[PDB]
Amino acid sequence: SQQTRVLQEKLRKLKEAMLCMVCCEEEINSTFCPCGHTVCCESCAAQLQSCPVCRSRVEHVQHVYLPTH
Amino acid sequence: SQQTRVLQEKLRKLKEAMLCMVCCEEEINSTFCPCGHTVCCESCAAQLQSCPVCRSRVEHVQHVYLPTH
Ligand SMILES: [Zn+2]
Ligand SMILES: [Zn+2]
Ligand SMILES: [Zn+2]
Ligand SMILES: [Zn+2]
Repeated sequence: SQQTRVLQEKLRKLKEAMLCMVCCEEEINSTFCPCGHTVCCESCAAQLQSCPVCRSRVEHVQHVYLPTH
Repeated sequence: SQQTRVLQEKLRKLKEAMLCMVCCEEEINSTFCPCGHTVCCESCAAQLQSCPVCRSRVEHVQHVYLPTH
């Protein structure tokens, strides 16, 4: 039905929100500290000196274990 | 259709996995450091001395901004 297409789109948008904002290929699993933006996979987070959301300096990267992983 | 029911269930299960493991009511937005388990809302994470998943000592709590929020 049309509701199947609407639900497929909601699922797609939610799955895309879980993907790294830089590479768009791997699941987000890393937090920039101290700002707390959690938007990258470990490989892109290792290569950024500034947060790509707020531009604050990255003092270190915290790995995050989420239940949805 | 039955396909619509299947997609509704996937969406529901994903949204339920995003809720605090202690209160089951608020969105997960906090990480226990250094272990990295990200399973609680701010209020439930604030008083735990040890991680509820792995029993490691909680040195501090890092707030996380998640794009799925
Ligand atoms: Zn990446
Ligand atoms: Zn930031
Ligand atoms: Zn809670
Ligand atoms: Zn832990």
